[PDB]
Amino acid sequence: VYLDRKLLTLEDKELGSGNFGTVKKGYYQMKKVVKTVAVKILLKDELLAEANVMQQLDNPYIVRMIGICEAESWMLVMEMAELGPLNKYLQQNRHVKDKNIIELVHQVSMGMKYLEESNFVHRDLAARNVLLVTQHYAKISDFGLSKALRADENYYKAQTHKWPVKWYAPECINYYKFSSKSDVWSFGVLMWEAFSYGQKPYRGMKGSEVTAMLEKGERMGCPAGCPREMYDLMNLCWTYDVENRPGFAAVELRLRNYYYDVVNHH
Ligand SMILES: Cc1nn2cc1CN(C)CCOCCNC(=O)c1cn(C)c3ccc(cc13)Nc1nccc-2n1
Repeated sequence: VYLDRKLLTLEDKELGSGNFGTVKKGYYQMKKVVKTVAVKILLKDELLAEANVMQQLDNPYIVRMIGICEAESWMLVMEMAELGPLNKYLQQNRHVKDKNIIELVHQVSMGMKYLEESNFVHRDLAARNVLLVTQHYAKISDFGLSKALRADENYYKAQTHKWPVKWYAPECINYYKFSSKSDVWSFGVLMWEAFSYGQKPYRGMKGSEVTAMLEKGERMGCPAGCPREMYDLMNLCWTYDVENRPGFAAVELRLRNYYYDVVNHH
């Protein structure tokens, strides 16, 4: 959990930045090998809560935390996913095949099926928060808004609203209620982003105009080259009523079966 700063070597140039601070590449000295790491460098309570969520998770499709370090700044040290965010990768590699996109979004659904089984809500599931280990291996990152659900409740109730509204289900916006089914809605938006090679969803629209569009029963169109089966799955994730929206066990199964059909056709 608490890492030794003497064993961490940070690179000078950052990989990326945000309002939180920076993400830098580093190296952590192990009992024998060196481990390449991604380090989120800073607020403190939020980073510690994010670290506490990551320490409880154990799944091949979720970013693994090595530990935290309290040195010049507070640091969250994670296993490195070298290829970076999925949205940026697809913007820069617009000839990635449709079968490969299905493979990656199916990996995300497996990580989310595990989070749902673990009763954690992600609350920020978007293509910018998926990282690539390789072109054929995605991991979910960014547990800063994540919550462990109480034993007696199926949702987390936020007290007041900095929210990624274009990824949020109607019950999040209207009742401040976040469940695994709310993450399924975000997963539908993530699928649209991935099949659109990292394009932003609801292009040119304000959050209130997105709410108005969804309330009229309107949904984003089918991205170019996206198979009908995958657009149908996106629309099922965007089921307005939480009760009738599928959970990640059903979503992952649909994706798994379609992925095997495409692997067979190829
Ligand atoms: C919370 C968290 N973890 N993290 C990143 C975040 C932060 N998220 C993504 C939200 C903010 O994104 C904007 C900042 N941009 C980048 O992080 C990255 C940019 N390039 C080119 C990368 C290459 C590898 C990589 C990360 C990045 N690798 C990695 N591997 C493991 C974890 C990690 N990044």
